[PDB]
Amino acid sequence: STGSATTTPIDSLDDAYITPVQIGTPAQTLNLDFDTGSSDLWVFSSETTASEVDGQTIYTPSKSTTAKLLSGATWSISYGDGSSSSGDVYTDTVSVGGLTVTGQAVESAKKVSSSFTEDSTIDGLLGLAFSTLNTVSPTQQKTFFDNAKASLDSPVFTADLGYHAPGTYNFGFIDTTAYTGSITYTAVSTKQGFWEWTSTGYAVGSGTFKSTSIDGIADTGTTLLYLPATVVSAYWAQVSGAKSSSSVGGYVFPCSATLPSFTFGVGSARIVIPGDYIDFGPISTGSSSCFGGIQSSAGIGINIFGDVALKAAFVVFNGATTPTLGFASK
Repeated sequence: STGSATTTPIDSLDDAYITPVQIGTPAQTLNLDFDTGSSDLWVFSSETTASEVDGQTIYTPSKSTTAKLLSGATWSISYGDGSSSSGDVYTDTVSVGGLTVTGQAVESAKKVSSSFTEDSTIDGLLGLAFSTLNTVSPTQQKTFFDNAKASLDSPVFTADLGYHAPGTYNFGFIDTTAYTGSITYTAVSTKQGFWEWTSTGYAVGSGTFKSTSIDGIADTGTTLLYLPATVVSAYWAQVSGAKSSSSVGGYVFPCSATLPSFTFGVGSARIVIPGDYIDFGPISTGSSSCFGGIQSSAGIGINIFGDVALKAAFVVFNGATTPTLGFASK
């Protein structure tokens, strides 16, 4: 089997991407944030505290003939941004663009933190990291991909995120028309539950490529590119007036600047992030100071190849017995 669904930026800055997902019978379509950095499929629901729902579409398990409460199961998750959610669990039928999993754990939110309530465009998350990170207790549950893997033509999914434009998640096949050149595959460590890999270096604009190992995770659920402070300083040094602001929480730059590209290494191959992809706009409405899309990972404990980096590539999440990651230019 295969599936294919279009993923769309939620706003003009590509702050996140939403993909329609059909849950239950008859189908209830929710727009979920596909997140290769987490492993819970959770949704706003008829059980979510009413004051914490503000425009999201909700899953109502009582209206689904295939929903069954997973008795005694609860979930609770916290994300890198200070955000949190928790609730109970149903199993139900879940489909993504033609690909159907029966008995998928659908985690129904009873509580969500402020940042989720305040984002009316995201109805929940669909985790695509390894199932070892799933938070359901006392019986950990499998991700949508884990449940679908055996039925797929090939045990893979691909992320083709667009810059200020729609893109595609495919399950079970590699669309060889979607990228240029070849796909370079690179080893993955699953020990932390992430798609964790090692970039071979970087370049700033047309500058010299620096060969240096950068361990990090491929995370479609993180907006920006978080890299070591030395690398980030080298990048912003090329932007007149750019500076790290402790008040704002990262590197800012004059909105009038034209940003250089940033290249990262995948084995001997190179992925080029155009400068425009690194502009996240005014720090507050009407400001002439703009927020940078490359930021230091110092206060994270891990480097994160988030959407800023991944959208510059066609990315293969290969879930074979020994998982690997593939990157192609596009």
